[PDB]
Amino acid sequence: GAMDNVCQPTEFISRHNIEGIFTFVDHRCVATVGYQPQELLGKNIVEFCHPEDQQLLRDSFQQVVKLKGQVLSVMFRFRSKNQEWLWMRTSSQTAQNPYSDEIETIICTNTNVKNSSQE
Repeated sequence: GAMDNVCQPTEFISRHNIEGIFTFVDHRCVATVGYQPQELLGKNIVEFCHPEDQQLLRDSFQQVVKLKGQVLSVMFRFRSKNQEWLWMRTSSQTAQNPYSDEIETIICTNTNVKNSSQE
């Protein structure tokens, strides 16, 4: 997988509903998880998330939505376009507008990241 949308990732801001269905995905997502924003949009964020970790992912969304605004931080394995468990940290918090009723989740790549276009 060698796209040419952006330079390198770090974290991509993807909005979604409580379910995790991406109501928005920042174009960094292609450099981050290979999946273009549209390749994520309408998709359940956790569907990519490792099963055993989806419970934690959804949990976060359940907390941000419960506390309406309060940000959540959860690390999960995002099966990216490379078909690899991309460990990420989510910054889930009720989106701004008009997706206020949604949840702005900033998926940031973990592990070592300096001059690598992956993670």
